[PDB]
Amino acid sequence: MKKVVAVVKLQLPAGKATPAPPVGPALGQHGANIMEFVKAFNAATANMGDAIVPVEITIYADRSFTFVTKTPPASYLIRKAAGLEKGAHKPGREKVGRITWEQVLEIAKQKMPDLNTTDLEAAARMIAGSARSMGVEVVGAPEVKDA
Repeated sequence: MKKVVAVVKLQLPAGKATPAPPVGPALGQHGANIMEFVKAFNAATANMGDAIVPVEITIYADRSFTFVTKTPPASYLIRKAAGLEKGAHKPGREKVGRITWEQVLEIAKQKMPDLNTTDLEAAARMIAGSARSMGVEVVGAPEVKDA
């Protein structure tokens, strides 16, 4: 049958896989493999860049289970433009804070995996009002054009 009778919900920081996870004693009754369940996290979550990535190990009826790591927020990429978080290889010399409409697009592009948008400007329209919540000044977005 294999049915999603239930699923585990937990949250942990990237790169913190330990032998004593929050589901350790709650997974031994399924896989019975701790190390084999941790090594799959230290190389999954850690592979991001300082951020929380909660996993949802789906527990089927009594056959097998699933697992997936949720990627970080778009903000993690916004810091690239200005230069707040760890970053390198920039167009400027050595300054951080405030960017242009070119930077926002530099990220929106790769951020078009599921986004139902083809135009970079059509997918950045939302990215321009995102970082604004953190504390950045959007510039380079004049009176757009729509038909």
